[PDB]
Amino acid sequence: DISAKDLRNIMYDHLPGFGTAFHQLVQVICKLGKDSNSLDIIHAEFQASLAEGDSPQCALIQITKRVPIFQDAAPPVIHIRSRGDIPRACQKSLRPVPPSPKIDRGWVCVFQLQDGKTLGLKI
Amino acid sequence: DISAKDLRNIMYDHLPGFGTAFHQLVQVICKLGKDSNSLDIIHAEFQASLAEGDSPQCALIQITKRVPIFQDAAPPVIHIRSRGDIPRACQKSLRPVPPSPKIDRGWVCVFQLQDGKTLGLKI
Amino acid sequence: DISAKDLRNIMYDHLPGFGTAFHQLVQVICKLGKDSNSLDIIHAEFQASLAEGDSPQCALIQITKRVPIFQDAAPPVIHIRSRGDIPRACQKSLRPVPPSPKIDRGWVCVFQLQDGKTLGLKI
Amino acid sequence: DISAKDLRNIMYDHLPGFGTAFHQLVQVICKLGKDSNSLDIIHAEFQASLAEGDSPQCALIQITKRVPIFQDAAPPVIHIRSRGDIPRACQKSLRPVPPSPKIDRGWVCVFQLQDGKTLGLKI
RNA sequence: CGCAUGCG
RNA sequence: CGCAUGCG
Ligand SMILES: [Cl-]
Ligand SMILES: [Cl-]
Ligand SMILES: [Cl-]
Ligand SMILES: [Cl-]
Ligand SMILES: [Mg+2]
Ligand code: NA
Ligand code: NA
Ligand code: NA
Ligand code: NA
Ligand code: NA
Ligand code: NA
Ligand code: NA
Ligand code: NA
Repeated sequence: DISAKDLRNIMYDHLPGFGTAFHQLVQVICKLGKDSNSLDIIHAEFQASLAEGDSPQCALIQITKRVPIFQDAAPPVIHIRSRGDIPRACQKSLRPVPPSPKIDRGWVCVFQLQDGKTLGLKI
Repeated sequence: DISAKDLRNIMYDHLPGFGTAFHQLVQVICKLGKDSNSLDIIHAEFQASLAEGDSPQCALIQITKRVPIFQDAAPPVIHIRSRGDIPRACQKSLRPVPPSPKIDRGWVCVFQLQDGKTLGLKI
Repeated sequence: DISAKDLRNIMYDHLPGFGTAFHQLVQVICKLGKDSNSLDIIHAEFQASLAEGDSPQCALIQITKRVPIFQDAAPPVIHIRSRGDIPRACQKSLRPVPPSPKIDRGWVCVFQLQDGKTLGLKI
Repeated sequence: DISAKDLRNIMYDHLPGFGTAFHQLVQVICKLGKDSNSLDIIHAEFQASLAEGDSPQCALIQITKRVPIFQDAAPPVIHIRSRGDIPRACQKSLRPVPPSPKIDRGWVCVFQLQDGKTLGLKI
């Protein structure tokens, strides 16, 4: 068994840079994983992908496609006070949110400002 | 149900320029699509990607990543007489081939000259 | 011996466009070069890079990599009133600041608004 | 102590992709290193850089600026049959050689084709 | 500004 | 085509 915090840190230590869309995806993956008791399945898939020589980024995409909790799942809403609260290497990946975004199509999360404005983070 | 020619024309209508590396990708997509009877699935993915705000170029890339026939597929080899047979706008995207290229990693096709020399087309 | 104004004019005469990130880099280079009495050394590096085939943009970058005053240097903070004060052609190169930015890693300057919000200019 | 083969492989293992300008720089560094008996210092410098959190690419550039054999050193000439013999991710880094290329200014090597054409590899 | 790698 | 990272 692995905790959410421990798994996030393992995943973060494989990712280039900081505050990228993949860093946000790690947080999303680990929260949904925790809530669905999928953390060990997720961890196993991550390790196996690395073992096969896949990039960490590739491994995270594959998790959203292969682990059941993410299949046909909507991105979580993340409430923020301002655009400045969005991770610092994600700003160019924001788009208006479509009617039915799916995590397995690259919609990581939906940021929601205090006036209710939303911005979708897309890989 | 959609013709390969018709789907090609739809795709081309969305693309900037003429004879670009993405026009070459359209042709590869339509050939492999026709052969696998996947043209309707391909047309659906193209439209779904455009609908969620993807550029036409990105929508084509999404097809290679999401439609089963392109999964792990090696690029076709296209035999040519000279480098002049390659559309001029594709020339900036030409590069030597790797050991085991995959369409879903950006390798559209491999051009091969009479003397066996090759030039890969990478988006 | 060369003045900061003369060097800036030489550099500008090489650059395309108006109000680009590279124009701001010139201003940063000439200021820190004036302060450190490095203008002749900067000038020599600029000319030496051009002579070996670097673009003017690349030659300005080579100065930040090669001239001692720019080594690990933190970028200057420029106080502004609105994001509209930042030249239009620079807008594409703006992003949030990292923990400890350095000129020789591409951080030209940091624009700061009255309320303390910041925008880093990254080449 | 370390051998030239063991050092190359250590360095290669840290580099992204294959056949890049940095892969060629590894071969150059270990060749001139071996010939000048600088392998242990080169290894020491590479490890310290990585320990500081520098990228392997950064570490290799620092070697060319810090290790005496590379200071003001001419790039080696590599005799090849045709452009196809150049490493597969170096083609876009080739340019005409200036009068006096230096490794510490990023001139990794000069390829000499059988037809007489010279092409310098520039980082 | 450009190259390389990763990802879509 | 775009984004991210690294390098010049
Ligand atoms: Cl906003
Ligand atoms: Cl449709
Ligand atoms: Cl403003
Ligand atoms: Cl290693
Ligand atoms: Mg983050
Ligand atoms: Na990181
Ligand atoms: Na067109
Ligand atoms: Na091959
Ligand atoms: Na590698
Ligand atoms: Na280059
Ligand atoms: Na990278
Ligand atoms: Na790329
Ligand atoms: Na970059």
